[PDB]
Amino acid sequence: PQITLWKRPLVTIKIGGQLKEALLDTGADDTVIEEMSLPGRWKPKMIGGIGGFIKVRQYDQIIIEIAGHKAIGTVLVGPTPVNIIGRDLLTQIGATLNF
Amino acid sequence: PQITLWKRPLVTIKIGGQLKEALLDTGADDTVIEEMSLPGRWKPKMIGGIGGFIKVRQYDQIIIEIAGHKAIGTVLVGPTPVNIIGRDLLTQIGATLNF
Ligand SMILES: CCCC[C@@H](CN[C@@H](CCCC)C(=O)N[C@@H](CCC(N)=O)C(=O)N[C@@H](CCCNC(N)=[NH2+])C(N)=O)NC(=O)[C@@H](NC(=O)[C@@H](NC(C)=O)[C@@H](C)O)[C@@H](C)CC
Repeated sequence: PQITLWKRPLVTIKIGGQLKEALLDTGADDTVIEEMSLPGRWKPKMIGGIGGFIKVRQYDQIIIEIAGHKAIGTVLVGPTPVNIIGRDLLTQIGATLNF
Repeated sequence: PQITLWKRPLVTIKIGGQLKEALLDTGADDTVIEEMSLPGRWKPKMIGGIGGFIKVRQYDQIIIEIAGHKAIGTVLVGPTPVNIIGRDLLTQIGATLNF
């Protein structure tokens, strides 16, 4: 699809068998999701944003559907204001920015 | 142009007669620029994201040159760690997400 930006580019994602809304974010290196239960072990990761840094839990090889496209990769879980799909997963679904 | 997301989508803009590197951020509602002087009246605003909030100065009807295009709108100025081009200006140059 082609998504204009007059509104926030929010899509439905499926992770852990649950449907959630997430923001397609070209300004994010990684994918960060709100607090939830994911399988396996996690490693620490520090990420930064507009207000500063926060600690998140890094889970690798997590299966996640983004707007109907399946992706398998790293998902960071933590106190993020909104679920964001970063470049790591946007590249897996073949997303490009055009103008 | 079609911009792949293997690396951060950075662009050079010209604002206030100054050339600046900026990040095309679909996850950003507004355009936020590092401290600089802009003409006219402004109003304080608090913007948030990963790490919390920062207080910025809001200037309206500011012209920015981006990728040959000369767009106009609201620009927020403050202690942002990265110059961010948000949806407010990305819409004006007709930027869309495609996959
Ligand atoms: C979570 C909130 C929604 C997404 C977020 C993404 N912003 C980018 C901006 C670029 C950095 C300042 C970001 O935080 N990217 C992070 C996301 C986390 C991540 N790990 O991917 C990132 O790439 N961080 C890198 C570091 C980038 C450093 N870059 C650099 N030094 N040049 C990282 N690996 O930690 N948008 C925002 O922060 C914007 N906020 C908004 O759009 C609105 N706020 C909300 C909560 O919707 C508005 C009402 O304030 C800001 C710019 C104001 C308009």
